[PDB]
Amino acid sequence: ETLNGGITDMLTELANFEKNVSQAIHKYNAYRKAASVIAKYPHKIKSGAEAKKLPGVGTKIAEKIDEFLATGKLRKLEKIRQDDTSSSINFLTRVSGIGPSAARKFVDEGIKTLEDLRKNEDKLNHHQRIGLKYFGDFEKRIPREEMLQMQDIVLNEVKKVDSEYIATVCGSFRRGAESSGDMDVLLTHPSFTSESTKQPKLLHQVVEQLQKVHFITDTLSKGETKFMGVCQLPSKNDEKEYPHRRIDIRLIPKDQYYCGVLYFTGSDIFNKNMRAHALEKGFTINEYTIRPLGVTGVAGEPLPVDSEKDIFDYIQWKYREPKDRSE
DNA sequence: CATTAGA
DNA sequence: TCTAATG
Ligand SMILES: [Ca+2]
Ligand SMILES: [Ca+2]
Repeated sequence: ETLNGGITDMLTELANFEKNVSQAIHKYNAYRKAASVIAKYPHKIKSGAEAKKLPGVGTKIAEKIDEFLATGKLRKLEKIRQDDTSSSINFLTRVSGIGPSAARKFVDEGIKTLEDLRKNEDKLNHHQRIGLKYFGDFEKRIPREEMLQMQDIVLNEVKKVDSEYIATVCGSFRRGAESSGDMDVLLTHPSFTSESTKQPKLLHQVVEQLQKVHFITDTLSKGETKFMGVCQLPSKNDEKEYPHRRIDIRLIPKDQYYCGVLYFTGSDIFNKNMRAHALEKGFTINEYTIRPLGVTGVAGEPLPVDSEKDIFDYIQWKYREPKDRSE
């Protein structure tokens, strides 16, 4: 967590670059298991050779470790950090819809800047074009103060359309977090669960409402269960407009909520941790269900859920108010 | 790890 | 179809 710090962070830098600027999936996979093993070690690494004892650690990375260790740096690490093209990719990627594939592709083409991107909006796709529009706005944080304004409205139409809908703005926000990056709306209906062969319109209906009132402004992607978009808070009695925000809304089988909900509500840890317990508690939790183990090795049989409660009751824990689901 | 666009 | 990108 700290005594191993420099090694890791270097290693990740190491990894991330391989997958990113190069195509090095493996070196990249190589680096990560290392900064993985190397992270777990309980003592200080005083030498490569020492590290090298590790699993996944080799001549390759040990050599790296000594140098890192000997002098406060690493050249390979230094040259990339300097590397124009490489920087370029790490940069372009920041764009909503740009990825390592596109990244590099763009780059070989001559497009290295935010401005480059503009002169050739043609070369970009709807996702990316949008992404281009709201680069600034997408990188911003989202004050909870707004989370609530956003939350409100949405819960607002959700209701108008159909009183029988259920939404839950999950994520960090949910968890009381001062600021969030994207609003995360989960959504279900009685009329849609397990077998009931959809009703895509279930999803569609809302999206329409939302735009209809001006909450929705663009569509990154729209599927019959997963809408992916851009929203905005009605820029008040002037002098103050609201930055465009990323939003996602998703359809779900009422028979699946609570877990679903539980899950996306995190924290990443809280989950893993509760989940670990469900194992002892003779269970299994996953993004959609809760099944009870069979000593045989594994088992099935989805236990029925009406709330975050059942899931608690099942594994015999203390219901954790989302506030404190941090770990 | 599943969903969407796209080409 | 496969492949890239978000989450
Ligand atoms: Ca080894
Ligand atoms: Ca990106």
